Parts: sequence; structure tokens; C-alpha cells
Amino acid sequence: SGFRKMAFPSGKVEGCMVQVTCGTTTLNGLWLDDVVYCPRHVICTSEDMLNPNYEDLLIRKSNHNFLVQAGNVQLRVIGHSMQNCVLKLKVDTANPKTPKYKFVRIQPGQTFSVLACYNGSPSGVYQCAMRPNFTIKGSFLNGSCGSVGFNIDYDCVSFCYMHHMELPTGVHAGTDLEGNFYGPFVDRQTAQAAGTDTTITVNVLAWLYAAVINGDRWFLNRFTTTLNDFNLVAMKYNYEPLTQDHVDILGPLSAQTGIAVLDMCASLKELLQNGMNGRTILGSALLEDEFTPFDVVRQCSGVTF
Amino acid sequence: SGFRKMAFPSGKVEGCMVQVTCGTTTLNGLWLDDVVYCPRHVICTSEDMLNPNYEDLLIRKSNHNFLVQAGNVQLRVIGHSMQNCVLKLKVDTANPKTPKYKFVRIQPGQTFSVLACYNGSPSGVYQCAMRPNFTIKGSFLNGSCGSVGFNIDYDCVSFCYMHHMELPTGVHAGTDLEGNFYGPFVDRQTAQAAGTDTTITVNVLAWLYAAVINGDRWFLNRFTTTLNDFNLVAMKYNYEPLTQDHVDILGPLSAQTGIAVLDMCASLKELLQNGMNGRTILGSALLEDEFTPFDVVRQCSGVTF
Ligand SMILES: *[C@H](O)[C@H](Cc1cocn1)NC(=O)[C@H](CC(C)C)NC(=O)c1cc2c(OC)cccc2[nH]1
Ligand SMILES: *[C@H](O)[C@H](Cc1cocn1)NC(=O)[C@H](CC(C)C)NC(=O)c1cc2c(OC)cccc2[nH]1
Ligand SMILES: COc1cccc2[nH]c(C(=O)N[C@@H](CC(C)C)C(N)=O)cc12
Ligand code: NA
Repeated sequence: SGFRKMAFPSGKVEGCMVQVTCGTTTLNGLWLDDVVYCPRHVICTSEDMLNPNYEDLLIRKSNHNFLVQAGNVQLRVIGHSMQNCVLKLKVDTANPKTPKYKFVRIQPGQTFSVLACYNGSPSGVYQCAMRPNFTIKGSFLNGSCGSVGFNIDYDCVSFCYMHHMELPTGVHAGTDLEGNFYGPFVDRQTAQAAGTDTTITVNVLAWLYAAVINGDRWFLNRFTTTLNDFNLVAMKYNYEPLTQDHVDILGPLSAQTGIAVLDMCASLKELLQNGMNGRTILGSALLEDEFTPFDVVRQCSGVTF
Repeated sequence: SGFRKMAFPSGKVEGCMVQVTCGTTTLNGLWLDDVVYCPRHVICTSEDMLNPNYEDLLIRKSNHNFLVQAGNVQLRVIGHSMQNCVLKLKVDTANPKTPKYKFVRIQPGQTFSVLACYNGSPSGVYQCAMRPNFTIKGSFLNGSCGSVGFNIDYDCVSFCYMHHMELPTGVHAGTDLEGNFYGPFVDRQTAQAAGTDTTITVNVLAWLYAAVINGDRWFLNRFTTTLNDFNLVAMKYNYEPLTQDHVDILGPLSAQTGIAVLDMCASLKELLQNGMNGRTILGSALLEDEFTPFDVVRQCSGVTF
């Protein structure tokens, strides 16, 4: 029993973190096989920042201009290239701690763990979600760039996020490991803003199922709803639409608990229209949306890696 | 910016987790040098789980009865002894991944990371506070016994908790690594009750300082209170009395933000008496008490390990 915002064990990713320095800029890199991946803005000076021409700046750099340090060991850089907003530094040594890995681009609503790092060393690990507005609500200070987000599937680390920037509202933006930003953001010191965010409905439903699994079920009512009628209410409360695919993804949780998805939707509708009236669910006074259906099954089943 | 419940990187502890089986019972052990530490109830059967004579049971066990598995390798058990509620299995191989470590007994109100494990493998990592009533609010299923809690300081892992039990209320109980329970619990198959809990006032204040550091300032007011007047209010709300030692511990955060502790106390008094009027603090609609002052400083200053 209990239900917590749980991160993945971080050891497999800890063994891949290095420091990358170019000029006066130091940030984190990810060392997998004989390649180190990091944000390309490591090559910028403070002036370059406002309007960098990354292609021109990169032409001016040589392999020796990149100082890559894995703990106390300097790695020798033997090639470099840029892929979208990421630099790839080929080094002459493959990382002996490379886990089985993949690069994936995740969809809004999917969760992952972040290993926040500074100067190539880890500070801590936490779980977060890709928001509908393509930002993440992280904990990152200047210097954290190149920290990564990931999921673990058995023994395979799926890297999905690399950190690049903080937006004015204090939320975070970055890329996949091919260097393509999530959202419309760019890696320059310019005016940018997150769009209005919304609540991840399928995840709220998953967390309500977690509550029922844990015996916290005061909010279950005696009604049902249609997907249409539910979505009309969701729109009014800044919730994402629920699709039939979401309904089917929630099937096993609905069967485990005996509460059909559309019946849970009727209970959620009442929670939105009437509020929680000072009550909590799983210790929370708000409806939580950063657990996916699989996060619930994983945690309530004791899945290991 | 951003403030998250952040666990320590778990790799150093992952390298110490093993599976321990005796009879039909499998749980987790902690392998440090040539000793595996685990809950002693692994030796019991259902016939004696109600009140075991552990001294007699241990005499009747053979080293051969303990199956210890570190990943894909069986470790030969060459001796067994008991210290309070912890069994110590001497093995013929010293763990090459043993970190620098200490065993510590933590105080109520302090925090630690839990690496939840099943069958010697990790499921996830999350932060817990030791409650004033000597329970923790974790996420643990049958099979999680022997999972540990810890802090890291530089390169040194301080182990402080080993999991043994879930109470009827769904909170969790265990021992230090010398096998002494936190609180008035015993390692028997019985329903046990904790004493009444309280809110950790110094931690709530620390988290309000964290909110200010992260720009969430709406709850600040221009008023100050005396320590005595603050305690009269907070005790009605089942908050621990704030002592001058607590005020002193908050000194660094008070100096960083320029807000005296007794000024912040007047903001907390108003939050207690009036609520939040629909607003949130660091994304929460409740006052959070599971961050220590040190936890705030660590996260906001980017301490690494
Ligand atoms: C990289 O270590 C750092 C990550 C960070 C900073 O705070 C939290 N995380 N990223 C930057 O510092 C980043 C570098 C750019 C993309 C070249 N810049 C910003 O995040 C940034 C710039 C900026 C501006 O400039 C006009 C205005 C408001 C916010 C803001 N954030
Ligand atoms: C060990 O893996 C397991 C940990 C656990 C279980 O649920 C969450 N975590 N610990 C136990 O199962 C523990 C074994 C004892 C120490 C021998 N028993 C309990 O936690 C327990 C027993 C019990 C009873 O027994 C009648 C009634 C109500 C609650 C309850 N909890
Ligand atoms: C009638 O129950 C079902 C029907 C169809 C598919 C189902 N899947 C699960 C399923 O995964 N439960 C989890 C356990 C759960 C607490 C998270 C597990 N067994 O690990 C149940 C189920
Ligand atoms: Na005040």
C-alpha cells in the first residue's frame, strides 16, 4: 500500500554522465558507446547567445576545443558533428558502463525520470511528465543543461529528454536525443513563452484507479456518462479530451477495480463540477495528472528493472 | 527554478541489493563487504509468525538454508548471526561495489531516499520523512522487506532504514541497520497501531522558504508574530511546537531570502487560520512538511554527489 511519485532507479544513467567544456561554458553530456551527446549551445559565448549562427560557430571549433571529462579522466575527442540542437562528440573510448539503450521521442502526457546533474555529477532524481504545452515542470538551475530524462523498460534505458532552457514561467524546455525540441522553442536567448497548459485527463483517471486500488474510493458515484458528455465538461475545466484509445488503454485498470472507464469518468465529472470540498485523494488535495496508466500498474504490481 | 521532491541518485545502493530466500520466504538484502543484512523474519514460517523465538529458530537453521543471489550469481553463506531484528549472513565474497558507508539512526522529522526493491531488484526511488510517530508514508508491497532508506553526503552512503512492516492504516515501519525498530513496533504478523502523528513545523517553514526562492510569494504578509503567539496557534492545528533551535536551523534560509523566521511564522499562521483561498504553493494545495531545511538548500544550490 501507499502510492508515491516514484522515479526510476538512476544507476544505469549515472554511469553515462560526463562534463563537457568549450571555452568558458561547462555543461553535462551523455556518454554512450564512443559518442558524447550534449546541447550545442556549449559552443556559444555570452554574446553568441542572443542570435547564434550555430553552423558558423561550429566550423570555427576543432576537436581539441572540446574538453570532455568522465570523473577524473579526460576523454580524447576525435570527431564532432551537430544534429539539430545536439552536438555529437566522437571520443576514442567507448563507455564501459553503457546500458542497453534507445532514443525515443515521447508524446504529451508521458512520464519519465530526470537525473539532474551539474558539472557531470548527479544532484538527484525525480519523476515528471511532458505537459500538453510541451514543457516540463522540473527542478533545474543554470548549469543543468545536458541532464537527461529517461524511462527503463526491463534492462533497456529509453532516453527521451535532454535539458536546454528555462522559460519565463519557471518551466523547462528541451529536446529529444536527436536534438529536436519538444514544442516551438529555440536554443537562443530570445523572447519565448509557454502556451497555456491543460490537465492530462487519461492520467487523472489512472490515478483515480490507483486510489481505488488503495481503498480510497469516496468519490465513486452511481452514474455513468458518454465520452461526448464527459469531454464537454472536460473542456470547461482545461482538461485534455479523452479518446477511445485512452478508454481502451485504461481497460485493465477498469477490470482490476470493477469500475468501467465511463463510470470513472462520471465520478471525475462530479469532482470537476462540485470540487473536492476539502477532501483528499491519496493524500492530495488536487487531482494528480503525472501518473500514466502504466505507471500505476508498475507501482501497484512491484515491477522491477 | 522549480522545486520537486527529489531523491538521491540510487546507483551506489543499487550495487548492494541482493535477494535472500529462506524456506518459502524471499525478500531483499543489503550486501556490504562480506555481509548481507536483511530482516530476521525471513527465517520464520507461518506456524511461528505470531510470536517467534528467533534465538531458537536461528540455532536450528543451517547456512545452506539461505539462498543469496546477487543478480545471476549465488553467494555462498558461511555464517549467520542476529543483531536485534536484523540477520547478518556472512558470505565468502566481498561485494566489489561496496560504497563508502555508515549506519545511522535518524531523528523524527529528517528525510531519506527509499530504494523500493522486490526479489533483490529495484522498482523505484522516492523521498520519505521519518514521521514524529516513527512511521513512514511509503509505497511498499509484500516482498519489499529489506529495502533500505539512505542519505548521501559527498561519496558516503548513510543507511538509516530497513523495511519490515505495513500497518493497517497503510503506513510503514522498520528498523535502523542495527536492527532496532523506529517506534513501538515488533517484527510479528500482527496488526499494530502507531501513536498520534503531528506536523513537522520547521519543515513547513523550510518549504515556504523554498517557495519564496522559487518566486511563489503570494502568501507573504507584512506582519510578524512572537514565538509564543505562533505556537499558541500552531498547536491548535496539531503542529509541533517551534523551538529556538528550529529558528536557528532556519537561519541560513532566512538570511538568503531576507525574511526573518518570525515574519514567515506570521505568514504560516494566516495560512493555517484562513486556508489558501483556492491558490497553491509550489503546486500543492496542502502545506508540505517532508522537506528539511537542508533538503531545500541542497536542491536550490545544486549540490552533487
Ligand atoms: C543550461 O545549463 C541552462 C539550463 C537552465 C537555466 O535555468 C534552468 N535551467 N540553460 C540556459 O541558461 C539557456 C541557454 C540558451 C538556450 C542558449 N537560457 C535560458 O534558459 C533562458 C534565457 C532566457 C531569457 O533570455 C531572453 C529570458 C527569460 C528566460 C530565459 N531563460
Ligand atoms: C515484508 O516483505 C513485508 C513488507 C510489506 C508488506 O506490505 C507492505 N510492505 N512485511 C510483512 O508482510 C510483515 C511481516 C512480519 C514482519 C512478519 N507483516 C506485515 O506488515 C503485516 C502483518 C499484518 C497483520 O497480521 C495479522 C494484520 C494487519 C496488517 C499487517 N501487516
Ligand atoms: C480482472 O483483472 C484484470 C483483467 C484484465 C487485465 C488485467 N490486468 C491486470 C493487472 O495487470 N493487475 C496488476 C495488479 C494491479 C493492482 C495493478 C497485476 N496483475 O500485476 C488485472 C487485470
Ligand atoms: Na509575515
